[PDB]
Amino acid sequence: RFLKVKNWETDVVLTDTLHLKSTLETGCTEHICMGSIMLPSQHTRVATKDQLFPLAKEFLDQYYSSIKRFGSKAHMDRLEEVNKEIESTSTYQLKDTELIYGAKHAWRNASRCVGRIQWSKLQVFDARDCTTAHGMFNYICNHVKYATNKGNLRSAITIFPQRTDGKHDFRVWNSQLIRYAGYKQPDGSTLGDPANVQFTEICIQQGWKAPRGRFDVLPLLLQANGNDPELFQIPPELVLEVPIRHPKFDWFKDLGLKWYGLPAVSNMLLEIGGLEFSACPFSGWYMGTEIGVRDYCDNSRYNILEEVAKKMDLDMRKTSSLWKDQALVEINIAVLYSFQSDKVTIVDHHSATESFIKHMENEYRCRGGCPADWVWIVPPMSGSITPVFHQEMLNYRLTPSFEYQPDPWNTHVWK
Ligand code: HEM
Ligand SMILES: Cc1cc(N)nc(-c2cc(CN3CC(F)(F)C3)cc(F)c2F)c1
Ligand SMILES: C[C@H](O)[C@H](O)[C@H]1CNc2nc(N)[nH]c(=O)c2N1
Ligand SMILES: [Zn+2]
Repeated sequence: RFLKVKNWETDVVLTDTLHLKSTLETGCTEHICMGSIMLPSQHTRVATKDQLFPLAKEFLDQYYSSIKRFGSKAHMDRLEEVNKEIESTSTYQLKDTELIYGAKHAWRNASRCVGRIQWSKLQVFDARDCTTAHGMFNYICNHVKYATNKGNLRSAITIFPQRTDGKHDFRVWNSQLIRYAGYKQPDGSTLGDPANVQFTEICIQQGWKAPRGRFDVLPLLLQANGNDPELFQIPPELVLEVPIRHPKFDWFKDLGLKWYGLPAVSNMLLEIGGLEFSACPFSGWYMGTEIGVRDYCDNSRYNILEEVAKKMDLDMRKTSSLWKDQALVEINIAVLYSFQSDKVTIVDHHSATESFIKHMENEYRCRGGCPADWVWIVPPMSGSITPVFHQEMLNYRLTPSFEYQPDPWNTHVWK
């Protein structure tokens, strides 16, 4: 009940006691491990007034513990204040300070995130006064421009009004603020990003005018207060894109690949002291492999191993020539080199995983643990030559937290 994790590259052991403060469930049992189930039944998000105060008290207790005024008079009055408000309105409203804390610690607790070394450097944009889809558009544009910061990217989150009844939900329908369109072709194949083929069509059904190419930045589909969502084009001067060149292969430019600088998840739900924030887009900067391995090389994504290997003139007949592997290294050297040559913030999978081991050390020292999801923390290439491969990690669910949630078009009582 005071568990040990080992590193088998360094023989370093750390003792995890933080997992005792865990509340939520993982999906595993004593007899079955679900650690490679992608969206486990637990990781996805109406809630009543009785359940709300334990969640508020728990959250408030750790917040005041963090400002080193645990259980003071200022704490007990805020406990009374929120109890009374959950009497009156059967819900409550976070202080600005409580919101910034909750948000930072949702990131801090995000066990699948390898970049958490940065968890306290988070800009929080309180959008809880927003009322309209145009309001959201404005807030999201300010977010993009701030977080991008001319390529010196900055981490940020924008928190739209919390869920109330459940039928008046603020939702960004985009999975990520900036994504390329997916167009299936009349001959069955797919242009652009096959991940977004459904979403790309949803936008056209609401009226989008597609410039049917590859890297067409999708418009925003913003749903305010449960109302049918509305289309908005992010000013192109706000969407920073990196053309991908290699530092050796000049035919690499003719591949005509590019990516956006800003990774900005918009479809998750932020949970703070039992309050549910259905629209909470958050952004950092990219680890190279996200674009160069997954985005470019997943069979279900751009799938460029085929044509990259061609132009390298590779032994493509035999599986064991490792032509896929060789082509995949070049692709991620190019992604990295291109972002850096433009002063656009990006991190290589070696630097990021080393920082995470450093982050784990700090969490196990000044916090007693660090929830970590090995399946997700290990990079999708060169796994064992990064230090996280050899690092035992205890996964467990802490709160505040980012949670998955259904795609809004499966759940939105429409009109
Ligand atoms: C600062 C630079 C950051 C880097 C380099 C980074 C890195 C990553 C990577 C590589 C992933 C895996 C993504 C995937 O495989 O799809 C991830 C996931 C995630 N990131 Fe971070 N991240 C950063 C900032 C942030 C911020 C600012 C937040 C929120 C405030 C955040 C929250 C999350 C969450 C919740 C996930 C997991 C999503 C899921 O469970 O599917 N990250 N991050
Ligand atoms: C803040 C941040 C930094 C960074 N480097 N990456 C991401 C990032 C996260 C995800 C997770 N998504 C939720 C899902 F499970 F649906 C897949 C998907 C992406 F495409 C990303 F770019 C986010
Ligand atoms: C089956 C498995 O759970 C699924 O492919 C996961 C594996 N690990 C991952 N790790 C990260 N970082 N991102 C992912 O999308 C996935 N996908
Ligand atoms: Zn397990």
